Amino acid sequence: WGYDDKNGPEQWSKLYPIANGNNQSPVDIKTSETKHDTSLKPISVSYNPATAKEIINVGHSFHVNFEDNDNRSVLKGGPFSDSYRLFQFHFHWGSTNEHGSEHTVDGVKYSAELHVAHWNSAKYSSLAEAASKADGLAVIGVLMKVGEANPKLQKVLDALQAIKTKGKRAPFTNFDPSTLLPSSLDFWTYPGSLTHPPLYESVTWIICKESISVSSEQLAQFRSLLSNVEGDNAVPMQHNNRPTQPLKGRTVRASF
Ligand SMILES: [Zn+2]
Repeated sequence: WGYDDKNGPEQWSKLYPIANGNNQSPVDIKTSETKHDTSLKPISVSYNPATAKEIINVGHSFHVNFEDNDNRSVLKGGPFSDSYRLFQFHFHWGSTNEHGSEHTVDGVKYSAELHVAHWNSAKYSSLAEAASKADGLAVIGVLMKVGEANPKLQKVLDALQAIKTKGKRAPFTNFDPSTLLPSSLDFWTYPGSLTHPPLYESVTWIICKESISVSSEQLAQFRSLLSNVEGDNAVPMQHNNRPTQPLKGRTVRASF
């Protein structure tokens, strides 16, 4: 599978039938249809920079992984009763500044999106077990609006030159991803899924109301990563965002 015309999102249903499920992500958040909930508590994140471990080029994107053997880095509050353990963060982008984000707000598309993923360590023993459970994963999504350069993305961007081609990986340590989140943590939440195969409907999404910035040049750095293996003709990672999917009766709740 991929994001190309032949094996792209529109064709994923052939190999992964759940792509046409009733809890698929991303979605378009229509603010006039969101339901306020006083039951929702503020989001609380506490990450230990010592848990940062490695950065990897996976062909269609790049991931920054964290050690998840204990609860040194966790997410709590919001619609959760259990604490979720941080395990990875990555981004999605488009071919030009005009698109790139996965989620949209009132039909508006942004240039990129940051995803910070966690798994339920209170109920499960590992990521593999939790990934298929309805309450197994929690992902924070932050919309990235093109504008001024974001200095907080510096360490991440400077690391790409060491993992330019598919399969390359390198140590990525002493980093706290909470520094990438917006100043305000007001959010929207809804029951969804992984945005790429296997597309499991096991994700409770936390979408931030406030966006963070990114410059046109920083976006160019994401797009310059290569999807081919070392030695082959270079093929830039042009885009990796999935189109929004039908809400199918789900309700998006707002913490504000
Ligand atoms: Zn993602």
